[PDB]
Amino acid sequence: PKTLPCDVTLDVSKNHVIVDCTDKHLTEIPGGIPTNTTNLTLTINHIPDISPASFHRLVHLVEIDFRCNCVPCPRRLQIKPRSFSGLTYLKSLYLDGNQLLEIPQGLPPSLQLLSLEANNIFSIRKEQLTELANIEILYLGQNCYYRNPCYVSYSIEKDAFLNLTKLKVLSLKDNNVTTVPTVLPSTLTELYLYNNMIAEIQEDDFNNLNQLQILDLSGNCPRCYNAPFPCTPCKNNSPLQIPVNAFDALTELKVLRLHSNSLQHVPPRWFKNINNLQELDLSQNFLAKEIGDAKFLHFLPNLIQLDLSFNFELQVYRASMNLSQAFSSLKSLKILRIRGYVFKELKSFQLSPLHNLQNLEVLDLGTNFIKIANLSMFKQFKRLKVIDLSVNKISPSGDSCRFKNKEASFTSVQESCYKYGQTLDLSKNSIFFIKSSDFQHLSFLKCLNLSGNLISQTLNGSEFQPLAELRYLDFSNNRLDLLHSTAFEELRKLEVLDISSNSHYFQSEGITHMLNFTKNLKVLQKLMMNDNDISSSTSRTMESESLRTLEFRGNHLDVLWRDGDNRYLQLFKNLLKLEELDISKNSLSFLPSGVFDGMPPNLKNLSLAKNGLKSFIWEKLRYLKNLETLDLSHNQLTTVPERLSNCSRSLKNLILKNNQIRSLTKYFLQDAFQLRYLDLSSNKIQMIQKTSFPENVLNNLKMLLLHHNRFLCTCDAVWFVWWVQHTEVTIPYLATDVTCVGPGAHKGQSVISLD
Amino acid sequence: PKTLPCDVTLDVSKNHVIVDCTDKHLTEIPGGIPTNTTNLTLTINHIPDISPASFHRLVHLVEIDFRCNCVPCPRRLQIKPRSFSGLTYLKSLYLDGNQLLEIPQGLPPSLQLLSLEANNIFSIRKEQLTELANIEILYLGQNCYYRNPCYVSYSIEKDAFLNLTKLKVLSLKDNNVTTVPTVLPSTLTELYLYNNMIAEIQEDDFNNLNQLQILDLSGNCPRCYNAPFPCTPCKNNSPLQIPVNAFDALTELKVLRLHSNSLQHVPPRWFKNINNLQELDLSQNFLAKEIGDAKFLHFLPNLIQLDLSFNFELQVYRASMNLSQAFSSLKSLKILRIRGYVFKELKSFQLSPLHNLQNLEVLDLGTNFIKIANLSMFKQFKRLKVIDLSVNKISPSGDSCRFKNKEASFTSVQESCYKYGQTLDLSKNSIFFIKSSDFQHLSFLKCLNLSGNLISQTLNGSEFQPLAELRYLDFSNNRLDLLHSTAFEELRKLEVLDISSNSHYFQSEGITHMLNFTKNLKVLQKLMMNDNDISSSTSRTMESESLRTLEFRGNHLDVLWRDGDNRYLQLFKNLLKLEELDISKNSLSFLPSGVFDGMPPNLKNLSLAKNGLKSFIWEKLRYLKNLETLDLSHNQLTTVPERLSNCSRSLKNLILKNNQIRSLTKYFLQDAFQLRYLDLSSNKIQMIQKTSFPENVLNNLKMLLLHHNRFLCTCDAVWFVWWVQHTEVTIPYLATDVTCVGPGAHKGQSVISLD
Ligand SMILES: *[C@@H]1O[C@H](CO)[C@@H](O[C@@H]2O[C@H](CO)[C@@H](O[C@@H]3O[C@H](CO)[C@@H](O)[C@H](O)[C@@H]3O)[C@H](O)[C@H]2NC(C)=O)[C@H](O)[C@H]1NC(C)=O
Ligand SMILES: *[C@@H]1O[C@H](CO)[C@@H](O[C@@H]2O[C@H](CO)[C@@H](O[C@@H]3O[C@H](CO)[C@@H](O)[C@H](O)[C@@H]3O)[C@H](O)[C@H]2NC(C)=O)[C@H](O)[C@H]1NC(C)=O
Ligand SMILES: *[C@@H]1O[C@H](CO)[C@@H](O[C@@H]2O[C@H](CO)[C@@H](O)[C@H](O)[C@H]2NC(C)=O)[C@H](O)[C@H]1NC(C)=O
Ligand SMILES: *[C@@H]1O[C@H](CO)[C@@H](O[C@@H]2O[C@H](CO)[C@@H](O)[C@H](O)[C@H]2NC(C)=O)[C@H](O)[C@H]1NC(C)=O
Ligand SMILES: *[C@@H]1O[C@H](CO)[C@@H](O[C@@H]2O[C@H](CO)[C@@H](O)[C@H](O)[C@H]2NC(C)=O)[C@H](O)[C@H]1NC(C)=O
Ligand SMILES: *[C@@H]1O[C@H](CO)[C@@H](O[C@@H]2O[C@H](CO)[C@@H](O)[C@H](O)[C@H]2NC(C)=O)[C@H](O)[C@H]1NC(C)=O
Ligand SMILES: *[C@@H]1O[C@H](CO)[C@@H](O[C@@H]2O[C@H](CO)[C@@H](O)[C@H](O)[C@H]2NC(C)=O)[C@H](O)[C@H]1NC(C)=O
Ligand SMILES: *[C@@H]1O[C@H](CO)[C@@H](O[C@@H]2O[C@H](CO)[C@@H](O)[C@H](O)[C@H]2NC(C)=O)[C@H](O)[C@H]1NC(C)=O
Ligand SMILES: *[C@@H]1O[C@H](CO)[C@@H](O[C@@H]2O[C@H](CO)[C@@H](O)[C@H](O)[C@H]2NC(C)=O)[C@H](O)[C@H]1NC(C)=O
Ligand SMILES: *[C@@H]1O[C@H](CO)[C@@H](O[C@@H]2O[C@H](CO)[C@@H](O)[C@H](O)[C@H]2NC(C)=O)[C@H](O)[C@H]1NC(C)=O
Ligand SMILES: *[C@@H]1O[C@H](CO)[C@@H](O)[C@H](O)[C@H]1NC(C)=O
Ligand SMILES: *[C@@H]1O[C@H](CO)[C@@H](O)[C@H](O)[C@H]1NC(C)=O
Ligand SMILES: *[C@@H]1O[C@H](CO)[C@@H](O)[C@H](O)[C@H]1NC(C)=O
Ligand SMILES: *[C@@H]1O[C@H](CO)[C@@H](O)[C@H](O)[C@H]1NC(C)=O
Ligand SMILES: *[C@@H]1O[C@H](CO)[C@@H](O)[C@H](O)[C@H]1NC(C)=O
Ligand SMILES: *[C@@H]1O[C@H](CO)[C@@H](O)[C@H](O)[C@H]1NC(C)=O
Repeated sequence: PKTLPCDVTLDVSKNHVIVDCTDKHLTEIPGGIPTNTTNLTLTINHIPDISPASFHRLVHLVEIDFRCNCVPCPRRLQIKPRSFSGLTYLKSLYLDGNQLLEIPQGLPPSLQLLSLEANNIFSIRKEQLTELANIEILYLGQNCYYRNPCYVSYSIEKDAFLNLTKLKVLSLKDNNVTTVPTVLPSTLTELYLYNNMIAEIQEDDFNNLNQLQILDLSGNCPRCYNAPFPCTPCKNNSPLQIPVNAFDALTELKVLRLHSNSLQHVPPRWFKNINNLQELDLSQNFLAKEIGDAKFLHFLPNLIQLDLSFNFELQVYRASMNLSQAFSSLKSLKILRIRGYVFKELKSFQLSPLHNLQNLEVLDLGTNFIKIANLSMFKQFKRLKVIDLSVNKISPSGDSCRFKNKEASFTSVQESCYKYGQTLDLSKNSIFFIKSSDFQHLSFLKCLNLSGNLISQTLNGSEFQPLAELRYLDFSNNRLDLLHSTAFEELRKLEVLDISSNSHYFQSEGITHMLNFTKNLKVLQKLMMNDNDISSSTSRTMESESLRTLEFRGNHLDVLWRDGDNRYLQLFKNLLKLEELDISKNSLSFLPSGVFDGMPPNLKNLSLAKNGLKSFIWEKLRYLKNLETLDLSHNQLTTVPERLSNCSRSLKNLILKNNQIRSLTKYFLQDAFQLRYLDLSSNKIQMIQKTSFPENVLNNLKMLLLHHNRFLCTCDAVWFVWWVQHTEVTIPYLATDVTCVGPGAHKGQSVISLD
Repeated sequence: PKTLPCDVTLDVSKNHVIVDCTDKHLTEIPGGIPTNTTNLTLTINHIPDISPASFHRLVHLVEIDFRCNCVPCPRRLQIKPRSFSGLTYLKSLYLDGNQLLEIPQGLPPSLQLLSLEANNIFSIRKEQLTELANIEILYLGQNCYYRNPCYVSYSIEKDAFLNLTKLKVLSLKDNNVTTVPTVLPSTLTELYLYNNMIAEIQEDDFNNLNQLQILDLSGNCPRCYNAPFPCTPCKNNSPLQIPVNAFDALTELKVLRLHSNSLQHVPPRWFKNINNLQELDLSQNFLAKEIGDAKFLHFLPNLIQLDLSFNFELQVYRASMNLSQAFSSLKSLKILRIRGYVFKELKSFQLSPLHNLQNLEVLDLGTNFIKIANLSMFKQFKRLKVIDLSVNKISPSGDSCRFKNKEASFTSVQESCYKYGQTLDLSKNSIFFIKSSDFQHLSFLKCLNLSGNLISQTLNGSEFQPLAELRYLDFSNNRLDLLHSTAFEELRKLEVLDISSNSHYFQSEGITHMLNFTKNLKVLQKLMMNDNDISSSTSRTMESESLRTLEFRGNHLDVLWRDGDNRYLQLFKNLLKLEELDISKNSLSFLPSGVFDGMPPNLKNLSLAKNGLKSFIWEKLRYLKNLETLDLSHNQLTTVPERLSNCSRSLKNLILKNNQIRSLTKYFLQDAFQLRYLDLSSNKIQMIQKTSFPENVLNNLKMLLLHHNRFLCTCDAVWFVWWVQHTEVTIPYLATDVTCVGPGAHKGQSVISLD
């Protein structure tokens, strides 16, 4: 490229060239676009319209994106006739967020994907779809709904999609559709008619559909109780009328969604023919009485995922969960969700149908306000991977502008504690104190989350006695009193400990704070105690023979390292195996001398972000012989080191983002062959001399940032002007963020576009 | 006064003159102090020492305050000999926070009160107390404790206080006292030995005390479990050893405090002789098993207040509250607190001993984590005034620098809902939905608090059916969906409604927001719906024939009153009886024309604080014929009205605090005889002309503020300089906050001290 402000990606193996112009505020398409490009990104900008001459010389383009070019902004985008006939190699085209009134014409016959979401097209005719006979995926959803109203019901002519023999995916979500557009082509695989106003389903609606795999019917007669979004309930709260002989022709169906349908009964005739169903969704319905029967579960032997979340009755508080005995027929069931089934007490015998599920891995029972729940009843679920004990009140026992995948399945929140094995997420529960008898018969638990429980306890090394094999423990948003150094001593196999958000007891001054409790932890690897506001510590030093990562952000290290107080200088000296430090946001105005001498010898990741370092010394960096990722972002530094080579011999990831540096030394990067990453963006730098930025050092630099700063473009930086437009150093936002302060008419000028 | 920077209060009936110099940063005592003053305030300042010449000419002084003159600051205050012998009329003297090492000598014999708190006096001798033979109240507490350590145990010589026949009140709190200073004088009435290190009590400790009324013994062997403050538990967790024949000589005792004593048993012999006890404190103890017996309650027939808060056992979760049958003997009991008695289920039969308490008014049961509690069991407690249903997890049924009083009793939080009658404070409970059957047999409830319950419900006028006589309802920190206008229709006798902190449902756009639900409320008086962030409303106008006070702060009124949208202009027009408006913090950049025309005709209290009004019109104020308390504080106004008389004919409390006004009009206060209150502090005003501030209008002004601004003291304001030092207008901080910007050496000069 010559002056292209967009990133260019080259794939020789795939023979694809990617140009990304996302968030560039380009009024018009820039010139000099290579003809060998394949994917073109033309997202949110100030483009007035589309001209045929825009792609006149581009014949190898295979993907054009026009997502959200005008979010309801000037008038709607107008497309000239024959503006796409010259792209014979076009295969995919996106036109979302263009406020189009009708489907554009003149599309090439080689097109396979077409997106028209967030538009004003409420009429479908076969004349406009005749040219799309070779299309495969069609996206016409979000055309008329609460966010983008049109006051016109969706109208589709008869057999509009019948001629589309190559159609495979069709989406009509949030389009105010009342009647299914019969007749859909027999080659359809995925159907997305959810979030519509369909009230009845005909027996011949899916008569010719035999290769369908995904069917969505959400939003039809939805449950509007406690709905945070606008919705229109059906008359008399009638459920979605679906005939018994509806899913008869479907044989390859795998995913069926019926979320938010206000269903009351599920006849077994629906699943008589679909014997290959994998994922079934029935959330936000009135199937509370159907769960007690669950007669339809006998016809789903290959079901993988079953969803029955939020099926609670109005003004009804069940005494206990009513699980039908038919749940044992789900041999292949893996993930089960019974959320929103609010009940008082959970007993062991209520989970008997799930005892024989060998393939069951995840059992979701959160948001149920369970009061009494014996934790010893989970000893039979050793094969279970994730057990949900969420925000419910279980107490201890007494005495679309972005994205490109469009229609995609929901991705479960992959917590960091799931990869360690069995997980008992007891977060945000009503537990206020921990007993060893409560966690009995739970030696197989490899994870335990207790965030938000607000437990006020002074552990001395006996609470988690049965948790012999526990490796990950979370105690965030609690009140832990570190009055004894024997805490977590019985956790012999513990690896990661989280005691963050425990500022309540740590804010008080004068009480004992045993910070050397990590000595007993022989195999501890990571310790997260950030956001604790620790201001005092009884223990002089912290000892750990295996700790590698330590987080100490959002604390008070200024009082610990106050002038004249050298007691806590070598706080991290005994951490021989420590490699990563995260001491940030500690309000450290300055670093007293001697802290670097007390730093761990094996330190490799040091961060000091948002610390407000008024003056940071650099000659003391020679003590750290293994520092490689020193971070000083969002700081108040004002002087760069005279020679970085003499300071550190292994630093390669120095970052000074959001700093205030006006000038650099004449030998800042002299003989610094070990540097790999350099960041100086968001600064007040004025100029860079040749003797400070040698070409030999810059040749091996992987990434350098000099954007969003106050660089002046005058005659004294001719060397820099020549270098920025003749080097191979990857400088992001080279022609989008970094501008010229002056002088005069040179305001906002591009450095790479200066001659 | 002439140049005194302290407020002067004159009481002809009491013949007392009060001078208050609190927070003045006076290095030395200012001159010109009148000799007729009686009370002198000399609080936190930069006074180096005390000289005898300070009170040489002052002989009528009866009260001298020296509280916190140096908070541990320069060296400790030194008092010259014979510095107080000249004050023959002195009766009270305070010397707290002076870091004194020994008790000052030379005090006049007429002294009656002496305070020496927050000092370093750890030795008590009769030689220093010989001159204090006529003292009545002595305050020597807080001399050695965790905040002000001294590393020396308190030492008191034998019979040190015996010669103090006139002593009545003695305090030794937080003084590291190990042994009670025997022998205390027989005329002592109040004894404060709490928060000490006393481990044993002798049988002759209170042998000669017969007129004692208040006895405090807290902090002796305290319960250090979950203690947010430093504390030293006794050896082997031994309780405070008190003999059975200890309180034998006490006959006039009325208040006895034993909070935080780790007591296990309460023998009845302690209360055998004290038959006139009124208030008893036993909180933070181990009397959980003693509550089940309560044998000592049979000897307290005149007890008024009983405290047993936070007596829970370690690692013990009781199934139910165990109340002894001896509680019926407390005939005169009025306030009872059983907090910190955590148990699972509360039943009606557990409160049987309290059924016969005719004088019982307040029953405290909060912070108990009660799970099951039938609300219908409170129908027998009709005579009860306040019932506590606090942060516990009750769920719906299923199917010292400041202050001068020193030693004072704890003042209960007088909520605004207590004065309305019976109160059921159900705040921060585990209730998530409201049923009419739950509140059955509760027609006598005149108050109901539900703050923090986080209830997500769409009320339609049938939830609070039994609450026919309810007058005050609180629904703060909840999730109320105003989808119907029939909400709170059944509350015929409701007067005040609080629906604040319900921003969850109000933040969503497109859903119905029926703001006209107040029409059904016939006798509604006050409505608080602030901090709701209301941006849209389905109802065009709000109707209420009896509403007088409305709070609408922390909302989004800019979108409602957006330019070109006149639908919500007359939102408050139908509120005929409305008199107070609190529309503040609404991010209103400007006020569109016509809003004042739609204002209620009977509006009298309009507030627009922290609204950021870029330009506020003044000619539209003629519509409001009853405006009297218009507030524009913390705004961004820049132009004062040309003539306030022509704008409003009844405005008398105009406030423009924290504004940005550089100059005033030449006729700002012309013919404004109706003005009473004017505020222009924290502004950028430069000068005031004579024609803008006539003397006739200023004569009737009750209070005027012109402090903390940028007034310049040059030759162009000679009239203002003459007026400020020759007028009777009450201008607070006239010589403390308002200074002179310049010119040159006139920086920081006092306006009243300029000649
Ligand atoms: C133990 O359970 C708690 C409570 O569920 C987990 O904390 C939650 O973690 C998730 C995932 O990181 C957080 O979601 C994220 O939060 C922020 C915005 O709030 C942002 O990074 C993402 O958009 C995402 O929504 C969630 O906020 C957080 N909840 C709280 C109350 O902090 C915790 O991660 C669990 N611990 C383990 C070890 O699994
Ligand atoms: C219903 O119960 C709730 C919860 O107890 C009451 O709210 C609480 O009201 C008290 C008294 O005004 C607040 O204390 C005050 O708060 C601030 C500092 O937070 C300050 O003004 C004072 O220093 C004092 O501490 C308390 O914060 C507040 N709690 C919450 C969570 O908002 C409410 O007043 C009760 N309603 C009625 C009608 O009685
Ligand atoms: C560039 O566009 C092409 C299509 O023109 C994209 O290729 C598609 O890749 C997805 C997965 O990402 C496949 O499911 C499709 O079948 C592919 N389509 C074709 C026609 O082969 C390609 O991924 C795009 N590249 C980037 C970087 O976005
Ligand atoms: C979905 O289509 C229906 C078709 O009836 C729309 O309902 C009409 O809305 C207009 C505009 O408010 C009214 O004038 C008509 O009276 C309505 N018709 C009926 C039969 O009620 C509805 O508004 C559309 N929804 C959206 C979100 O656009
Ligand atoms: C759990 O649900 C099942 C299924 O609805 C309930 O069984 C029904 O109970 C009702 C009420 O007694 C009877 O009229 C039906 O005949 C029962 N159906 C069957 C198929 O037996 C069952 O009672 C529920 N259990 C609980 C504890 O509520
Ligand atoms: C952590 O450090 C503390 C001191 O900060 C250690 O506590 C000391 O323990 C020794 C040995 O029993 C006693 O003689 C001292 O009196 C203790 N000091 C204090 C201040 O209590 C504690 O043992 C250390 N913990 C570990 C696991 O090494
Ligand atoms: C001024 O000081 C006098 C004492 O010199 C205060 O009078 C005391 O008032 C309290 C109640 O406030 C009584 O309990 C005392 O008995 C009074 N003492 C005497 C000696 O009469 C008076 O209140 C002070 N005035 C102010 C405004 O603080
Ligand atoms: C209260 O007085 C006791 C008297 O023993 C103090 O305890 C001594 O404290 C010093 C200073 O730390 C130690 O050198 C002594 O050894 C302690 N003596 C004993 C017998 O333990 C205690 O510190 C005082 N408390 C306060 C808050 O000042
Ligand atoms: C409530 O407390 C009382 C008083 O402690 C308990 O009565 C005692 O119970 C124990 C245990 O059975 C007996 O050994 C004692 O003899 C009982 N004392 C008396 C005076 O009768 C009572 O059991 C407790 N109630 C509950 C339900 O725990
Ligand atoms: C509050 O105002 C709403 C409209 O904002 C009123 O609802 C209307 O009620 C009438 C009479 O039943 C209906 O014909 C309208 O269709 C309703 N309008 C809407 C938008 O729903 C409501 O009745 C008013 N409430 C009171 C108590 O006066
Ligand atoms: C929980 O179950 C275990 C195992 O059967 C049993 O020993 C224990 O008593 C139960 N706990 C409760 C509170 O019922
Ligand atoms: C830890 O505390 C528990 C509960 O008080 C106690 O039983 C146990 O003996 C303590 N352990 C040690 C080693 O002090
Ligand atoms: C240091 O931390 C950074 C955080 O971005 C990470 O990328 C890098 O790999 C870490 N280095 C080492 C040596 O662990
Ligand atoms: C509460 O008490 C009332 C009055 O005796 C009774 O009718 C009701 O059933 C009780 N509720 C529960 C949940 O036991
Ligand atoms: C209010 O809602 C309740 C609960 O759904 C219902 O029983 C009642 O009929 C409703 N009342 C009115 C007047 O619509
Ligand atoms: C207006 O409100 C203020 C708030 O300080 C109050 O002092 C004043 O009495 C109120 N005026 C009327 C007429 O109610």
